[PDB]
Amino acid sequence: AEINIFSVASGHLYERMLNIMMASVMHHTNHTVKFWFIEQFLSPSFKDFIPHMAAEYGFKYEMVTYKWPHWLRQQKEKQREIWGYKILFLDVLFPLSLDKVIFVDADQIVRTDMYDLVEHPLDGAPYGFAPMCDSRVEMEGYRFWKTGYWANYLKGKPYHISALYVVDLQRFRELAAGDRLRQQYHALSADPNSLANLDQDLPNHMQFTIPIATLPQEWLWCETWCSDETLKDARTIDLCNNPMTKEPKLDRARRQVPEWTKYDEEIAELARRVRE
Ligand SMILES: O=c1ccn([C@@H]2O[C@H](COP(=O)(O)OP(=O)(O)O[C@H]3O[C@H](CO)[C@@H](O)[C@H](O)[C@H]3O)[C@@H](O)[C@H]2O)c(=O)[nH]1
Ligand SMILES: *[C@@H]1O[C@H](CO)[C@@H](O)[C@H](O)[C@H]1NC(C)=O
Ligand SMILES: [Ca+2]
Repeated sequence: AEINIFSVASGHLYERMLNIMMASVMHHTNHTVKFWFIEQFLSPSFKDFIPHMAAEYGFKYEMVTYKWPHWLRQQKEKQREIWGYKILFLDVLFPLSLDKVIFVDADQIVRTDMYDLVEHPLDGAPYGFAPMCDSRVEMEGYRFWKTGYWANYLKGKPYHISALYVVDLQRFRELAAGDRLRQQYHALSADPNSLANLDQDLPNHMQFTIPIATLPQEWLWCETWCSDETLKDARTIDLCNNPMTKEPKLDRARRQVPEWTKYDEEIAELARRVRE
């Protein structure tokens, strides 16, 4: 397909949002789309419904089942294992014939033609991530990356959010990025205090040697970090956790994104159509 997106979802709530993410992508593009799923975390009901979504929204899809290598340090916490699947196996999850894939979070709402990210220049980087917003000034106390360890490590480089990222698989394979990320993760994870945010900390840690193309800030907006004024420019939205309010996930979705209920109700209408 012209646009290839992968995502990971574990739980009924994240599968419900994953269907919404997919409908939002297809409402904003006429280019061909293929969705790739990390199979082992999904429910039987989701896997049964995905051909119905595919036929209604007009996309292709594929399930990838990749076993965690025995040598590689395992993660006992399911959340951390799922983070490992986002970042450690980018060279082995997809076929050698696929040249590019984008990770889009299951809780995202897309408001752009995702082919614009496929066409974005990476200047030789094997992947691109958006930076964490600095625009919501009242949240500065929670930007852990602006002081301590990260401020000294980064030397003014951005601390990137891992909700969305484009992977040029040809370049990623040319650089042996997959083998190098697995080895650094294995060494660093011997310390259980390292890589607190595994999927996010690992590429940010490796960005002096596995380059990151810093994407336009508009590629990823999250209310927690980003101003209300920049929402209108946002290409995609992440429903990231707000450590100050601790607002529930579905409340954030309905309150922030006016079209969320429309996609949710449309997918539920498709489900009642297939059921009868
Ligand atoms: O498929 C999923 C994803 C998350 N959770 C749980 O939901 C809670 C909160 O996680 P989540 O909704 O993923 O937090 P976000 O704030 O959305 O996550 C942000 O920060 C994470 C790194 O900390 C990145 O992986 C995400 O892409 C980014 O959106 C945790 O208990 C997770 O285990 C699930 O049950 N299933
Ligand atoms: C898809 O094609 C139709 C053709 O009339 C056009 O109106 C619509 O804007 C196109 N959408 C995108 C995202 O290109
Ligand atoms: Ca998220």
